[PDB]
Amino acid sequence: ELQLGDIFIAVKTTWAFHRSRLDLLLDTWVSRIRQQTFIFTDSPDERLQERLGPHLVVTQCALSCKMAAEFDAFLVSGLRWFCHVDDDNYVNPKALLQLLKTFPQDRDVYVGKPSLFWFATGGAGFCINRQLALKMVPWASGSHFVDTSALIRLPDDCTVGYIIECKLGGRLQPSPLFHSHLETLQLLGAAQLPEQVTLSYGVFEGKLNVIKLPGPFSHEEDPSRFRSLHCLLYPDTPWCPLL
Ligand SMILES: O=c1ccn([C@@H]2O[C@H](COP(=O)(O)OP(=O)(O)O)[C@@H](O)[C@H]2O)c(=O)[nH]1
Ligand SMILES: [K+]
Ligand SMILES: [Mn+2]
Repeated sequence: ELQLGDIFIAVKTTWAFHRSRLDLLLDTWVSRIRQQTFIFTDSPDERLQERLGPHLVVTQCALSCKMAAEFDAFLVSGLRWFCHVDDDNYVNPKALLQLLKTFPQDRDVYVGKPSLFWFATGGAGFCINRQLALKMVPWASGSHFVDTSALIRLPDDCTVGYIIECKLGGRLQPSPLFHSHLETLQLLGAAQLPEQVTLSYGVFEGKLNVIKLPGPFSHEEDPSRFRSLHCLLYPDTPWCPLL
C-alpha cells in the first residue's frame, strides 16, 4: 500500500553546483520521480525553475538552515517518508520504495548507512518517517525548551542522529543499500547496482570514488557514472548511447 507518492525526497544543493551537479541529476534520476523530489538551494536559477517550478526551493538563510528548510517542507507536505540526499547522490526510487515497504508502518524509522552515537551519513542519503520527524521538532527547530547545547557544534547528519538516538530513544536502522563516496564504490558493479537505493561519486582518500560500470558512456563523458547508471536502469531513455 505504500506508494512513491508517500515519499518526499529532499536534495541539498547550492548555487555553485547548479551546472556541475544538479543538471546531471535532473537529466537522470530526478526525471523519474520529479513529483516527489524537492531541490533545496540558496539562489534562484532560471533553468531549474523552468524544469522544477515549486520543486526548486530557494532558501534565504540546531540544524543548518537548508536542512531545517528540508524538514519543514517535508512536514508541511504531510507525506509519510522523508529522504534526504546530497547533490552527488543518485537515487533509485524503485529500490527506495521497496526498502521503505519493509518497515512496520506504525513505528518510528530512521534508516541509512551508519557512521560514527550511531548516525546515518548524510552523503549516503537517509530516510525518516513523519511520526519520528514530528517528535524531532523541538530539537530540530532549536526551541528554547530543550537543551540543544550538544547540538550546535554537530553537523546536520550527526544532529539528526543525536536527536533521534539520544533525545528520543530511537535507533538507526542500518541498510547496506545507501552509499556515500566515503566508501569504496568500485566494489559495486552492474549486478549489484540496480538494487541499491543511493549511489554517490566524489573524491575520497585521494581517489575519485565511483561505481564500476563500463558504459555505456565513457568516463570522460560521464565521470560520475550516473548517466551510465541511469541508462542501465532506464534503457528506453532516448539520449542513451549503445556503448
Ligand atoms: O557551500 C556549500 C557546499 C556544499 N553544499 C552542499 O553540501 C553537500 C556536500 O557538498 P560536497 O559534496 O561538495 O562536500 P563533501 O562531500 O566534500 O563534504 C552537497 O549536497 C552540496 O550541494 C552546500 O550546501 N553549500
Ligand atoms: K547542528
Ligand atoms: Mn560530496
